[PDB]
This record gives sequence, C-alpha cells and structure tokens, in this order.
Amino acid sequence: RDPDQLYSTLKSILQQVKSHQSAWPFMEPVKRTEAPGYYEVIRFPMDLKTMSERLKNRYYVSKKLFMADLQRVFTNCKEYNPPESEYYKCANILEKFFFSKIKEAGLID
Amino acid sequence: RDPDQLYSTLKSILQQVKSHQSAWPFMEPVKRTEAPGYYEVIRFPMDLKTMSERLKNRYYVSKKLFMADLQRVFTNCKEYNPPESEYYKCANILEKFFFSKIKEAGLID
Ligand SMILES: Cc1cc(=O)n(C)c2cc(NS(C)(=O)=O)ccc12
Ligand SMILES: Cc1cc(=O)n(C)c2cc(NS(C)(=O)=O)ccc12
Repeated sequence: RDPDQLYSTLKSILQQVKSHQSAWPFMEPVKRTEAPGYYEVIRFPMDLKTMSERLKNRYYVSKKLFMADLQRVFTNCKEYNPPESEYYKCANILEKFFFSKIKEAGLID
Repeated sequence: RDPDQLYSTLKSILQQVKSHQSAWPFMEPVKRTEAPGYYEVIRFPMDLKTMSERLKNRYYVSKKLFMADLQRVFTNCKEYNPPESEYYKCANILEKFFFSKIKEAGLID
C-alpha cells in the first residue's frame, strides 16, 4: 500500500537506528537526574522511544516529519553538549548511519 | 541597539563561518550542472551567500531563523553526500565551529 509502504520503510529505518551501538544516549527521554537543567535549555526534546510511539500512532504521514524528529534528536544533543563529548560523537556517528539508511531506502517526498 | 545587537552578533558569526577553511563548499548555491538530481532530493537549498543577503535584507529578526538556515546548510549536505566525502567532512567540521560560536555569543541559553 501507498501509506503502508511508507510505514514499513520508516519502521525498518527506525528499528535499525535503534539497534545501532551509538543510539544508546537517545533511546528514551533525557532524565533530569542525568542532566539537571536540560529541560530549561532544550525546548523541543525528542528521543527514539517517543519516535517509536509516534510511528505506531500513524503520525509520520510524510518523509519530512520523520526526518525532522530524528534530526531534532541530533541537534538537541549538539546544542546541549560540548563537541568532543561522547554524546556529541554518538550523534554524528548515528546521523551518518541514519542518512545511509534513508538513501538506501530510496526515500523521497 | 536591541535589533542592532542581534544584527551585529549574527554578522560577526556569519563572517567567521564564511572565513573558515571548511566553508568553501557552502559559499554559493549548488549548481544543477554540478549535482545531478540534487534539487529533486533537497527541498530547501541553502548557502552562505544567500544567508549574507538575507542578513543584509534584515530577514534574521530572531536567533531561531538564523539557526535554521545555517543548520539546513549542513543537513542538506549530509543527506545528499556519502559520509566519508570531503563535503560531509567539511559540514561537520564547520557545524562544530558554528555551535561553538553560537554558544560563545550567549545566543543559546
Ligand atoms: C547529559 C546528557 C546529554 C544528552 O544529550 N543526552 C542525550 C543524555 C542521555 C542520557 N541518557 S538517558 C537514560 O537520560 O536517556 C544521559 C545523559 C545525557
Ligand atoms: C555535489 C555537491 C554537493 C554539495 O553538497 N555541495 C555543497 C556541492 C557544492 C559545489 N560547489 S558549488 C560552487 O556549485 O556551490 C558543487 C557540488 C556540490
């Protein structure tokens, strides 16, 4: 199906991103205990669990919307963290992986 | 000087980004001749010359608008190019630099 081909492709892509070694910082909403003041600085939090739910809730009706949420995961991380932190490093490694999977899927608007 | 402090800060930041060694791929619009199918995949092209113009035209009335344009330069490049390409490398080097200058200016809280 035309909306169900999108769903399948995104579910595949998201699952692969989630299984990647460098995804571990981004699997759930940042915990206050782990990052006090994070939620005062970061206005639009995002994480892969929230993305999983959004996907199951049929929110990702286009490539644009999926891309923006995943990209926000990376840009939040780069805004909050210093450039040579492990968190920043993971974000760029996983972003590379992300873009290779997007392209591998022939994913388009 | 409340809108003109913003202008000054942005002009400084943009100039520094433009003077950086790794900015050379992003100084003018991607040419169709030099990149096949680029404009089919990349929906919102952006570059530092267009940003210079937008700045000179008083388009950047907020930090948000400036951030989005410059971020898009990087994310366009990373979506389109393979991860070990010189273009992708430049993008991450210059993105690091960018986030350091933004933070240095107190332009993210
Ligand atoms: C400190 C910190 C920054 C950050 O950008 N992320 C994504 C984190 C993730 C963490 N893991 S978790 C269990 O809160 O999702 C812990 C600390 C950070
Ligand atoms: C193919 C290509 C990709 C890219 O991301 N950028 C920024 C380019 C820049 C180029 N230089 S220019 C002078 O056309 O803007 C040429 C090709 C590419």
